[PDB]
Amino acid sequence: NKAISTVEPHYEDTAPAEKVEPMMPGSDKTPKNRNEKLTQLDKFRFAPQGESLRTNQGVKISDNQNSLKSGARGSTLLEDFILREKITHFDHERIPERVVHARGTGAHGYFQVYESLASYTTAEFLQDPSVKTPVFVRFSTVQGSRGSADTVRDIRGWATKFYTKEGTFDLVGNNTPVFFIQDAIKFPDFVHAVKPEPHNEIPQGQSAHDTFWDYISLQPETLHNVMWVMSDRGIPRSYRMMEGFGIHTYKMINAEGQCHFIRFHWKPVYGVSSLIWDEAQLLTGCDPDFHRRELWESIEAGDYPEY
Amino acid sequence: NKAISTVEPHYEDTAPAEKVEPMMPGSDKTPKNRNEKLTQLDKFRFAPQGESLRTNQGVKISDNQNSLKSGARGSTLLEDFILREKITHFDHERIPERVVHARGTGAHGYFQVYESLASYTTAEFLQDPSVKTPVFVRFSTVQGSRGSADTVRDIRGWATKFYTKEGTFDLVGNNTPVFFIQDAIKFPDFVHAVKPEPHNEIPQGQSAHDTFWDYISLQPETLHNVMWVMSDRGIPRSYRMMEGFGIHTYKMINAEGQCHFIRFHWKPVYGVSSLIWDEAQLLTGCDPDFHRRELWESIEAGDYPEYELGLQIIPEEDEHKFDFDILDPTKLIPESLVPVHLVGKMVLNRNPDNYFSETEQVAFCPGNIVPGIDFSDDPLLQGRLFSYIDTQISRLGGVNFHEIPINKPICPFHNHQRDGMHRMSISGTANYEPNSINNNWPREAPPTEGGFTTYPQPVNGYKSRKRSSTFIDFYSQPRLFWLSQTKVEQNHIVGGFSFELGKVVRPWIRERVVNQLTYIDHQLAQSVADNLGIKLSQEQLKHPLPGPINGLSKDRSLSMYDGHHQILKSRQVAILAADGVCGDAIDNIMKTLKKYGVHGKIFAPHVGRITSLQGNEIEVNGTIEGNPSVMVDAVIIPDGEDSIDSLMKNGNAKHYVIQAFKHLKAIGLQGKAFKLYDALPLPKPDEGIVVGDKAADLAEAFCNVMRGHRIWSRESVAQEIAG
Amino acid sequence: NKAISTVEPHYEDTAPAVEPMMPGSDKTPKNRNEKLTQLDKFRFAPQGESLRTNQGVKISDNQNSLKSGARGSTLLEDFILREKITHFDHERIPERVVHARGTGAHGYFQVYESLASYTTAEFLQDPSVKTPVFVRFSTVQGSRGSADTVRDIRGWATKFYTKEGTFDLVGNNTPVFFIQDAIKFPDFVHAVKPEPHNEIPQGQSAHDTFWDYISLQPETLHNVMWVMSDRGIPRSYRMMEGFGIHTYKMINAEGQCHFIRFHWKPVYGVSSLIWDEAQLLTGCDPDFHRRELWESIEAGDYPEYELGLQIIPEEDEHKFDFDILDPTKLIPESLVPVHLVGKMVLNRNPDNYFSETEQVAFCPGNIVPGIDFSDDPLLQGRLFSYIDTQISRLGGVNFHEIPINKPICPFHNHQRDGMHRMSISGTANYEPNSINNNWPREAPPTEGGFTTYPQPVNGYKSRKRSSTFIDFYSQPRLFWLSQTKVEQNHIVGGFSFELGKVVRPWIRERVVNQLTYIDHQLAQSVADNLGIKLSQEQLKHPLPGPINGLSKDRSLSMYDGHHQILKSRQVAILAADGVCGDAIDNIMKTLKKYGVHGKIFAPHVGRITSLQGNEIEVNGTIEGNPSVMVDAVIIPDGEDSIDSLMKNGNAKHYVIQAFKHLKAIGLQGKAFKLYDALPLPKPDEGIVVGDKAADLAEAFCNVMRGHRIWSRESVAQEIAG
Amino acid sequence: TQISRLGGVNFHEIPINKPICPFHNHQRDGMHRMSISGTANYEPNSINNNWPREAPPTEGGFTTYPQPVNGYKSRKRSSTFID
Amino acid sequence: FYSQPRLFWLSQTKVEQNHIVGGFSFELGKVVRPWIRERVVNQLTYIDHQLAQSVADNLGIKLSQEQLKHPLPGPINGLSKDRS
Ligand code: HEM
Ligand code: HEM
Ligand code: HEM
Repeated sequence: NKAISTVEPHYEDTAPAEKVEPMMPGSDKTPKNRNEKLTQLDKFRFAPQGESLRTNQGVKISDNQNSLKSGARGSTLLEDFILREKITHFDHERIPERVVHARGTGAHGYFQVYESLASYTTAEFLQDPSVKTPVFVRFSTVQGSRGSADTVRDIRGWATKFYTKEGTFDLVGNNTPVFFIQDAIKFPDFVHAVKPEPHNEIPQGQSAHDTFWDYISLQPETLHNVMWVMSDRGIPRSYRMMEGFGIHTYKMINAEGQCHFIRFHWKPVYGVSSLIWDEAQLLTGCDPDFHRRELWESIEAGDYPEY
Repeated sequence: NKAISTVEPHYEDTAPAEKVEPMMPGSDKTPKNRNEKLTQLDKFRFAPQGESLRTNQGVKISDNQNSLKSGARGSTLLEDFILREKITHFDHERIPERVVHARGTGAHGYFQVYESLASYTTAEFLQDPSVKTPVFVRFSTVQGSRGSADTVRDIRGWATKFYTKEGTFDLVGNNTPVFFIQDAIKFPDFVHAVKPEPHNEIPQGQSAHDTFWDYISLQPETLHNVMWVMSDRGIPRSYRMMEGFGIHTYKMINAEGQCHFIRFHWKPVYGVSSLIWDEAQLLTGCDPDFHRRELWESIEAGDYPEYELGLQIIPEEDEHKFDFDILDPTKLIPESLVPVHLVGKMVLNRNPDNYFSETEQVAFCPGNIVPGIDFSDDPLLQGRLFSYIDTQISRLGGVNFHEIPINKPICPFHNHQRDGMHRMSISGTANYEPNSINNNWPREAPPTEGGFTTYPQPVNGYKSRKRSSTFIDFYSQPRLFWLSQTKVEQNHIVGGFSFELGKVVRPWIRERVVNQLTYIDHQLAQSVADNLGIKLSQEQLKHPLPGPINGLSKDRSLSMYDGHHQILKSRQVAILAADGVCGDAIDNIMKTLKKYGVHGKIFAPHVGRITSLQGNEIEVNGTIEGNPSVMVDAVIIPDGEDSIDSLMKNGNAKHYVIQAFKHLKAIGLQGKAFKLYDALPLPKPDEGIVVGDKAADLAEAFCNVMRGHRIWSRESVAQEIAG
Repeated sequence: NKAISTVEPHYEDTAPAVEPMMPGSDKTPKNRNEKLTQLDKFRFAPQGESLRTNQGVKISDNQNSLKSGARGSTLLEDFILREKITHFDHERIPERVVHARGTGAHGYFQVYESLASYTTAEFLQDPSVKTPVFVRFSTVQGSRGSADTVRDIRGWATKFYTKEGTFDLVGNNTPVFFIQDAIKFPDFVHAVKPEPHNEIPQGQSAHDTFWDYISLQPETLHNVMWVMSDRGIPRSYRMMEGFGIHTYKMINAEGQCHFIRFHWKPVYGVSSLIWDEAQLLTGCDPDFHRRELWESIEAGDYPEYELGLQIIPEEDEHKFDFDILDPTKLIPESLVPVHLVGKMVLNRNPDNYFSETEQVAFCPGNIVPGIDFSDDPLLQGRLFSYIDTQISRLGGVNFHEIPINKPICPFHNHQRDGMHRMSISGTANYEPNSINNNWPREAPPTEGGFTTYPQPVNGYKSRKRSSTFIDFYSQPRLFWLSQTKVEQNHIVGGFSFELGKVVRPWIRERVVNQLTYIDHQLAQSVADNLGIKLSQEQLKHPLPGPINGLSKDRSLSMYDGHHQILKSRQVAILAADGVCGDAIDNIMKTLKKYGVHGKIFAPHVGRITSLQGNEIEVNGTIEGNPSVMVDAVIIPDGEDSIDSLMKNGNAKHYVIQAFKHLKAIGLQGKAFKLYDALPLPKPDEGIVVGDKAADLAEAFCNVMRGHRIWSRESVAQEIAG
Repeated sequence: TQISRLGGVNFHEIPINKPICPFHNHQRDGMHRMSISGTANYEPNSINNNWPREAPPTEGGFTTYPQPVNGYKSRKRSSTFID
Repeated sequence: FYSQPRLFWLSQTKVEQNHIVGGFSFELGKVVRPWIRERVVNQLTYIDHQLAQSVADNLGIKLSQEQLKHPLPGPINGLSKDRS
């Protein structure tokens, strides 16, 4: 019988004969969407088709269903290096989540300047419109851990990694033009206040708790961005439909050595739109992955985020 | 200048000088609940009252508001060591989450044995009823990451650490009596399949996706535990209202060397109660911390989680007398065959002071046994014994995690082990055995002196990788489970399969799962097929069904609602009121509810106080907006002309009643409040709708209705209601 | 049956029916301090205790894995075995990236009189307070298994556990460093560390990449001169000086800033090995300095040092011919004298090397109120580095909860979590809060809250070496000119031996070229040793002038400028069976009268028999304790002893070697026969010959006061030993 | 031991440690994951037709030789070792 | 601390202003300690008087005459609201 076969090594095909479309790796769905960075990554990709299942040392595995035992009903033997390698790796899959912005989602793309900005900066990636500068973007919330829901009321992070010829440039901004605090020495204090409270780790994904508003009430410098996050800016409809801001003033230095003060903005081509609070709360219940899913499906459908 | 003063060193008071209750550390709210483990933890606690803010080196900080800069408007200097120490620590706060059961909640308590079990085991913590064994317990889901929601559809994990005098005993279980797979080597496969998918990490806290069901349809050993989690068992109302199971067969050894096969159980004193799926999902939206908050507040309210420890006890010679292998962890032992003997009680009565120090860092492992208990040849259990110590090497930073205060035993623990990261103990004697330079101390302990010995089980066979033929039985117990369910319980099972499969994109996976169901029961298979648009073939409804199990076709204990009790105490009730409410009715409703250990919470259109028609002020627990009906077990609306009319202009308030209705809950209406029920497209009051005018008498009959848990007979008409 | 029992559980006593080195709690429990008392809670006493797993479960059989039969397969269910091996597998943590090789001890510090005039620091306020310390001494290049007596800078880190904070004085045994700006530190270290292809050489700067970097970075030459000198090979950590190097600030209660440089001056004098001797010692006792310090604490010859300060008023910062903020410059004690302000005693060895010495964490950013930083660009980069390194070395940001690292004063703040969090907090984790009335609270400066001295800051954001830093040869020249002639020779010896092991000849010529800018005699001597012809232009390179009218400074010379203490030194007494017993007694009693330790080395261990028939306990064999491990050698009379030693190549070689290492050798009676039979020149001032043992030993002790017979060095180079 | 010495369970991806033959399986993640996987991470699977696949022993899939095992679970030194 | 919050508030449409009011009221309605809600509402009287009143209404907080007369910040370089 074939019930016996399911607990024996599986040497035969499992896909059905015949062989609306599911989310899949970007390599399977958009292999023609290319840039230099993606090409650099190709050499770390696998093609398992036809390949034998192996240990990390390259050793072919004949039986992925059973530990090695003293007989078919016996005690598991310490000499099952295959079991122990398989379980060891699994036991250590996890790495720490980001201390803020733990919950996030990412995509590849490219950046082009419109025309040389040589009047303001020598930055290579801002000189030649013909350059296709690879980017990778991670959108995120702020307060919640990596399993928390997408459509919470929160600031959204927006981090863009520009892989330029003269260096990697990161623009690590948010979806509002200001921040809560003025000096970095207060960041742990502010983060601790907004995070789940230390005794019980409640609440997840929400600033609606005593310690956050205790801090606000005692630190009025926070009122401006609080205004922002209590608006509907704090519940965007999609990462494709929010603005982005470096928040800080930087400096651009041109080839003459003239400095301009500069502030970075992203303006979405698909506009700026938000949920309403009740719908945003209900979405955390029925699709905690909504923004992550939306971005992934939008790219798969050719509704490419453009900013 | 008061705006300026906020950004300057704060040397003055901040609390309001007067100096209902917020949740708090357990030391603040229940200091009188004590045990030996908690006392041990006291040496690591702090009382900052009156203390200077300092660096980790003990240097007093004068100005916690500003970095050190070249001027008030300059660049930050590298020499600001206070800044960097503060930000460094912050930057490295997070440690890896558990690889499974990442989302969890813990509590302290104690266990007591009812009377010595010395006839069955030498286990110290089971020999003396006068002892109070400290415990720590972590409840958890399985699939979600640490920030995922509580009331998902998932197995619940249940880990109890017994701090015994002869060692720390870890009982590491779940809330269903079986597991999905038979051999440890499949565990990463099964977990990878249920976890979010690796390309996009979707979905969170949900088995309703392709890879999980794909694995299921190809590994029919999983069908029994899938049945449990598709049932309402997969959505418990409370960690206090769920059953617990060690799952595996263990051995107990008594002082004469006789061996009994055992299985561990927890039976809740507060009964076994579940949510219904629609309610659970909505609850992930409006309180993702529901279970965790509920456990924390029940302990602060003195509704202490209580559970009885049970043992099924099989003498060694009855091992092969069953119609399944008791070494098979996909099989349960029917309670009608082998009764659960209640041998003790555990009470969780004290919350942690710091969730990370205690709940995040605690480490359980099934390997952590004590003399008197031993392992069986359960091939899942055997592989478990390796993983828990291994995983903790990176989760908790090395091999010294037993020195983290919550993990410390409360008995001595001398050995020759040394070093490792974050070594806290200081050893000044010989680090090898045997030694003569310290007269070979610490010394091996003979068995008659309580030294651990393995029971000399016979071992015969050939080295092999092969599933035991006594294990090839994937369908008999899924059928036993299904036949044991009431019809309402079977419908929720069918609903679980249908909702989950409906999110599976690849049709052939759905087809193959339904196919598996045709080997468990034909009604089950057919009903799931219809919800999925699958026409079953004639041959599939001809698929042979498994026979009975040691004379059993069903087992009442397998059914939640026909087989276990519902308890009123600890439940929550929303009292819907606005300004102008009858003050007397609120008084008498609140008092009647509490007479039965039921908590009434007033929800109004605003927080603070509402004024009664008598002109008295009533403290409000929260807004109706903020506390929707899925958060309570039942709803009551008192009288008051101006309160009822306010609520009839409130879509939230009206939806409260429609939703509570659709979720089969008790609804109590006093006086004019019935005009609010009449205006909704809800039918004539059923047996779970209670109307009257005397508020005390109404509250009494209401409480009596809430004893049914849910109004199941209402399930059919609630399907048409638009909410 | 008895062989059978050795592989069965051990339930019975194994203890049997001068002394070894032991943990401090065993050997000096009466020497205590506040920090040692704090550590007691973490100490264990397994006497009478069962062997147990880490979870508290007693173990019955620590001899066997759980198997499928006595001859079977080991079972995965053996959790006892797997927990034991697992802990073993993860014992090792990363070694320090520099100063990996080190040794630690507890003690205390006392200020002589309040320094309130210059600083508010609490541990410098009250002469009656005993402030606990922990000190780690180290070399710099080698990894943790490398040898003690290499040629290297020595690190010197003192953790003061004060009532208002833990203060770390992280210094070296020389007053300058090799580089000026922290950014160069990884370049310099990579150059000195073993070369990256072959990881050769261990514990030596004598290789191409180090001298390559020296040759391109003349700022390094000052400290190179120190390490090429005999300062690079201290006799003992008890007998070197110590320096914080950087200029720090000291703030008093008025807010007045004094510039400050820290010093340790050893009570036991400043003494060094000689190169050939040092190198041999890495061979026969790679733990020499650790053992000697451990044993000096157990002997009672407790390490003692006086803390010194050079004190410079703020308005004098720019009055020197060098930047006091330049870490390659020292402040000559002839210009700015060192005021001795307090005393450190090291009086307790640890119980567990790993728990205490290995895990201790120092950082120069660990200051306390009353002290502040200067703009020394080396020191500024150091402040970042120490905390950051400890993140991976000690596994996270809670290393301060490791018991050796804990302050003894309170340490409340709002920090939380991190790996292996010991503390359990229950109050508000953010400031400002009201839910806990904002405790813990900021402390006003007048209450001890740390504040930074408001130094002015004027300039432009730039990457530039200060022009006042560009002086590379004047202090090397001053240090050269301050050495005695024997010390200059050993400097020349240091450079020539090291450059001798450089393969690429252009590196050696480039270093010699640098030397021609310091002193022409030095360059010429090194060049001759390396077969290098110096051009005439090189011989004529211009030499720097005096520094604030100074061309020598006596304090820069070990032997002309510092004292040599007889107390605590070690003397080998060579003797076999048949030795004169009264001679030994008389030598011993005399040595002891001056605090010197006599060690009997014999051809076998146990006891030897004297010609008077008495038994004498032996300290070790001659072959096991060669002459490089002692300060001097004495040979008592006794016909059978002498005859035994003359048949012993090692015993004969013991005398030849000690001679060549310029050490005092005492010979009683027939013992001179042994010296006379050897290929040695006639006795000199350091060969004490006598017939009376007591007399001979008194004279022998007097010769030891000189440390070495420097005048012997010329003929020593012709000795075949 | 190598989990802490080499920083986690992907030390096989450090170049000197890499094998020179293929090595597909369903392991994933862990600290410093270099390789980028894009197929099903569980076995059995149907969405990628169960590749990578177990290999029959006659194809070179590892197998333990079926040595007989007979004894009692016990911690004991074999008498034949006592020499 | 208040000019830019006020500038943000006055640049919002009426709907957007109501949603901002809902944000504070919903969030502050899960705050258990009453003095925290009252202090937050007290900060809002330095931003806009209506905003403070609408939110204090939803929290059962009676504003005082002293509070309802709290000074409001002036325009920002002539600007009182910005469409962006
Ligand atoms: C100007 C306001 C700030 C903005 C807009 C901002 C933005 C972000 C964003 C978007 C991320 C997530 C990057 C990712 O996807 O991986 C992030 C991470 C982080 N930020 Fe901030 N941040 C700000 C302020 C701060 C401050 C003051 C600190 C503390 C000094 C801080 C520390 C961090 C840390 C530690 C992370 C985690 C980085 C990682 O693990 O990779 N940020 N920030
Ligand atoms: C009998 C079926 C099993 C049950 C009932 C069970 C139960 C649990 C529970 C309750 C936890 C969470 C404990 C806590 O921290 O609160 C847990 C964690 C874990 N289990 Fe299982 N498990 C089972 C099977 C397995 C298997 C087969 C493996 C793999 C060998 C495994 C590996 C793990 C690991 C690695 C953890 C995380 C431990 C940690 O991080 O501390 N379990 N299990
Ligand atoms: C005046 C120059 C310096 C002196 C006197 C000095 C002294 C020392 C000493 C004595 C130690 C060993 C401490 C112990 O026993 O644990 C040490 C360690 C160390 N130093 Fe330096 N150092 C100097 C310059 C530097 C610089 C420029 C850096 C790099 C910025 C640096 C980085 C380190 C590091 C990373 C350690 C290892 C710390 C640890 O692992 O605990 N130091 N230093």
